[PDB]
Amino acid sequence: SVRLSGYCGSPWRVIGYHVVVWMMAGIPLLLFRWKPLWGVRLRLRPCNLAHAETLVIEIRDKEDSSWQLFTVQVQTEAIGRVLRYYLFQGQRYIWIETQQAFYQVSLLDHGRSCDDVHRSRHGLSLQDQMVRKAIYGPNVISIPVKSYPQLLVDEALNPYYGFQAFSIALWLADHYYWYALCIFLISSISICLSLYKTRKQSQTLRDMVKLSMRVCVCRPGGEEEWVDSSELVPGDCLVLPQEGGLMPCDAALVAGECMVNESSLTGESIPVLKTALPEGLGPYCAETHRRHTLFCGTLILQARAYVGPHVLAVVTRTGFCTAKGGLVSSILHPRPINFKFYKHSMKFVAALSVLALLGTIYSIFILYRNRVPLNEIVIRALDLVTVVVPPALPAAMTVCTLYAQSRLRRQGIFCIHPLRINLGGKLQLVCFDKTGTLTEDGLDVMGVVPLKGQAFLPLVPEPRRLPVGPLLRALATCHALSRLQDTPVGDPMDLKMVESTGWVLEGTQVLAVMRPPLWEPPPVPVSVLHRFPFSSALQRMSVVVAWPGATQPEAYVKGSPELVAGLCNPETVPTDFAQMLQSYTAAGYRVVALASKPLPTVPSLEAAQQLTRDTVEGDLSLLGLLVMRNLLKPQTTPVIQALRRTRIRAVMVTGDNLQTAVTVARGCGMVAPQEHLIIVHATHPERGQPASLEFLPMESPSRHLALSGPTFGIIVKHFPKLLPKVLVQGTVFARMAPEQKTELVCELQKLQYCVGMCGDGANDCGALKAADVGISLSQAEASVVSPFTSSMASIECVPMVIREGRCSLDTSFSVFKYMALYSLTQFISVLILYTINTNLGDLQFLAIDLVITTTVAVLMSRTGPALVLGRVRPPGALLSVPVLSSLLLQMVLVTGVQLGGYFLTLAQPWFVPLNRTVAAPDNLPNYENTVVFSLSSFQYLILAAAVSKGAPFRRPLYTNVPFLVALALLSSVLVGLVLVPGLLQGPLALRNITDTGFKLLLLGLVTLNFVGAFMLESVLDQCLPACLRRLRPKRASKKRFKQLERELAEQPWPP
Ligand SMILES: *[C@@H]1O[C@H](CO)[C@@H](O[C@@H]2O[C@H](CO)[C@@H](O)[C@H](O)[C@H]2NC(C)=O)[C@H](O)[C@H]1NC(C)=O
Ligand code: BEF
Ligand SMILES: [Mg+2]
Repeated sequence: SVRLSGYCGSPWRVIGYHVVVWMMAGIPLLLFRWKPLWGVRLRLRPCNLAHAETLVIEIRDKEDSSWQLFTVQVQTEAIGRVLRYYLFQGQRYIWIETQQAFYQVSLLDHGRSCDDVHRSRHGLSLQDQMVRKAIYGPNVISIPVKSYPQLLVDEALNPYYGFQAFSIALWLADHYYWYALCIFLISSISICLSLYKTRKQSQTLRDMVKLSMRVCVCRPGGEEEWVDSSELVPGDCLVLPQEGGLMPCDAALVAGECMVNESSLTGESIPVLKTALPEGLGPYCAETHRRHTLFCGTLILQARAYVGPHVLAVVTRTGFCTAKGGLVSSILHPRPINFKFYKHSMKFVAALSVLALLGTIYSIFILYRNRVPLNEIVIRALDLVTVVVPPALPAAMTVCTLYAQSRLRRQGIFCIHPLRINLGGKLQLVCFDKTGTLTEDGLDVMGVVPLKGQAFLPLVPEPRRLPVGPLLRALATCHALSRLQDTPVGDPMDLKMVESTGWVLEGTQVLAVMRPPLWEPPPVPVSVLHRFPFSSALQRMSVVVAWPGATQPEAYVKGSPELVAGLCNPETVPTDFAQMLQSYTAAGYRVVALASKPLPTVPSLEAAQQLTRDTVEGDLSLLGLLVMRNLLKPQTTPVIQALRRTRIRAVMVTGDNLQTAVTVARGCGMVAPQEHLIIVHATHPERGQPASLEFLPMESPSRHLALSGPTFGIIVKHFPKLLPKVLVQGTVFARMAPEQKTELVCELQKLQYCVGMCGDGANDCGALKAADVGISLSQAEASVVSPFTSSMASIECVPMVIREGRCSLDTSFSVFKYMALYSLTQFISVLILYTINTNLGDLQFLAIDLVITTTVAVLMSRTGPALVLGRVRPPGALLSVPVLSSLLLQMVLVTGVQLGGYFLTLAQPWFVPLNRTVAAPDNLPNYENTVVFSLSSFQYLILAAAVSKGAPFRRPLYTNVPFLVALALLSSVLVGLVLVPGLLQGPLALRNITDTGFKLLLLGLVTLNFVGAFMLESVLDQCLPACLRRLRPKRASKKRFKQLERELAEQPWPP
């Protein structure tokens, strides 16, 4: 369905439109452009696809008419005859000239036969390499880093900077130099900050998504160790490192076995066994099989070759085509951030432009009736447009976020993109990773069972509360420990077990001498007669152990429960061993087994110690079992309950097993004991029968759902109507692929849920960018992509960023309300003066613009977040009855007092009118200017104090002493100005008033409007929402998640 079109034109015609916009640089274009789509469509000069140096791709969703617009450069390269390559949306769409056909990177994706992959065990020197490299492109992730000119162009293409620049020109023209310099300086430094941040962001990501590992190849001639880095071709075969080898390219393993750490994919420290592709004739690609594939970014811990000379793999995916490349494409090209407040602030500024344009018509007529010069009419009419749309408005709202950023830093949460703190305020749902976020990134021994009798014994809770005997020794001598500088090294679970015991690790074959903690209530510090390894097939290690007791030594063994019991004799094995095994596995806890065979072998003799491995691992007694598991964290259980009390929904998005995810979720408090969990599983589609959504009730001592990654896939692909019902009710998503996690967050925010994500890192990076609020608990990798970063490795950050966000959103509303009110009060005063051939003089505008507004705007933004989180959430709607009625009624009182002041001044018998002939600036002192200025001066001070509500989301206003001190000092200067004959009246060009009565009446009008303003906010706060409930009590939200919740409450989904 993509709309792909070719392009060419006359060079003079392209230069002509370059004269129209490229000379302009676009900044006038958008100043004259609502949106570029109309311009974009045919700005470019069209042709056939071949002629096209740039190809317009307009991708349509047929169902929703989602006609997204793109324009993409044509790559021309010679293999030996030029082939046409198009780098669309990152990925390579390859055009064959002969068939006039666009083809994707899935060139051979179909017909990747299991046997065919097996056949390609050797790759040709040049004749395959060069052509394959040309067709598929190079094996590296090449993110282009944008130049400061290109960045400056697109940042400066924002319309508000263009309005600020126009504003700067009119200020410069009308001699308003001081304030203009402040506006210019604030603008310029914000642009510099923005460009630096955007470059730095790209620079670290480009650095981070790069790997320079010198590697071998399997060309039949060419097998040179470290032959190349990025030169790998998708078809090529490779030899692996024997130990500790990071995988550069996604490749199927042709022969040998491997043990690999899939940290990138599963978020697991444990290894995964990898086996050779099993020989088959069908279209048996490694992708679908998913056991015979080494995915890119993963570490090979151990490589082993037995059936051939060395381990062998064939490449499958390279560069942007690999899954890691999919994640890089996911973090790039990001979905635009859509918020109600942000659009509504722009819409309110649009309404101000209409009101300003209407204002200019009144200004132009009244100035012509006033009979001013032609030049004056253009300057003063445009000046009024700059008053109605306040040019410092963006800078004001930044001050709110700038304070919160600093507060968060002191608590230890580090924040790039300060504006995103506000998004925190509106979070309804927060997603959480399990391993490293909510569950401690490590396995700890829950306990061991003794097996004193033939039947199993009750479990021992604490290994530190040790009983001396064969179990004590079995823990001591069952170890795979290496040597570092007074430090243990090897399998972390085995390393943990040696610490659990309290033992210390320091004959001709004796290694790693084993000692007690040296506390006494017979400690018998033990030695190892022989040691036999943990082979992947074996699933077990047998360690023969000699005590200093003058007794013949016995073999003590550790392994998997199945294998250990299978090798153990059935008389020794318990009857319910399998049932206990089943209980711990199904419960999700790890099951490991300890067993022993007495050895007729002589002490200290190498010959006697040496045996056949299977001879040593022959017929054994079951010594007992060991159980280890993740322990949640200290702070996890508290926070999740507080999130539940707040009614901010909690979702577990993990890469682990479903059964494990359930038990952590139950312990965590994602699902309460009274609450009911339903397992939802759906099979793959068949020609014979459709894919069946099998819903299973899960019994246990707000009914919600549990998914697997495959099941989630089957719901999105084969049940699109039901997916909404699953997303609004699902609480635990298990075995989720790194891409699938981002698609969950994308589909959640499609339903009009605001979405946050908490992440350990490297599996969740895609989501951390994709989510509205992304908090990385790692200092590594995730930090680069994540909007926010924490140092505490805890869910504890989420409460703090919620609280700060709620406060900052409330502060941002108040600062907007004030700046809008400030705009309109100056518009009311300047209109009333303009009719009389007067205007608020220069340095009277400056005082208002700098010392009153910038002080109160930057001191009302200081208020800290409220101590307790509450069920009620801040409003999102800047275009709402509550805000608009507040602005309207406050402005009616503002207008009323100012007009009341004027007509009162006119009435008094000492009153004298002005010249009304010479210009508004030339009449420097006048009673009308003095009374308008004096009354207006206080109203800016008053409004700032009233609009700040404080308590439910922020600290109490009476706590914020500097704002009250600043208000008091500014109140003292303004009351001083009117009451005293002014030393400062000379600078501001005011007229001192003899009549104390009239001065006290003018204070009378001010003190009235203070009480009026402070009351009316309280009246609307306590009445207007209640009065709305009377008008409509059943106003259901357009938010789709709310509608689906209402629907589910009426008709419940499969009960
Ligand atoms: C407003 O100011 C103007 C300018 O000072 C006044 O007009 C001047 O009046 C004096 C007489 O004292 C003449 O010498 C000037 O020639 C006049 N100038 C102009 C430009 O006409 C005007 O009288 C003042 N308005 C009022 C009501 O007194
Ligand atoms: F490592 Be997490 F549980 F996806
Ligand atoms: Mg994890």
